[PDB]
Amino acid sequence: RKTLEQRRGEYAYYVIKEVADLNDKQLEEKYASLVKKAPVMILSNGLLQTLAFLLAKAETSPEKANQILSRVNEYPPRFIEKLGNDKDEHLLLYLHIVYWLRENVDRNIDVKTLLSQDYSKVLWATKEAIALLNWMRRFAVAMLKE
Repeated sequence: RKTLEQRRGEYAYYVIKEVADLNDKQLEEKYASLVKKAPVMILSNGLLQTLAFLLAKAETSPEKANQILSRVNEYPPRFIEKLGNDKDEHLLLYLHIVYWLRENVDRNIDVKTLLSQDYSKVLWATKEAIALLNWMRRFAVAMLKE
């Protein structure tokens, strides 16, 4: 696990395992369904709109999301425990995607920065997101249910 691909797989494995380990059937079914659509959502609508949509659906701001991410300091990263009693599957996915992008593409990436960044950085961030979500989708089919 040293190449980008291997690290994408390992990370996808752990975030999906966390959902499985929560033992919350509702959060698991909704999340599994959403992550399976994510890659197609980005391909057809783009990254910015998909991430904006996740925050909109979660009634959350990129500021609040970054505050949560700032607390994710260990590996494997623990996201679910960072949320409140209400585990929003849209915010969760948002966190999964942005954390990975900030870690492997640009630490400043988020819905608002993506409005100004050059075309090459957006393309890059978009291709990474797709590669990430493909793995996450594969693992959800392998580990989650609906």
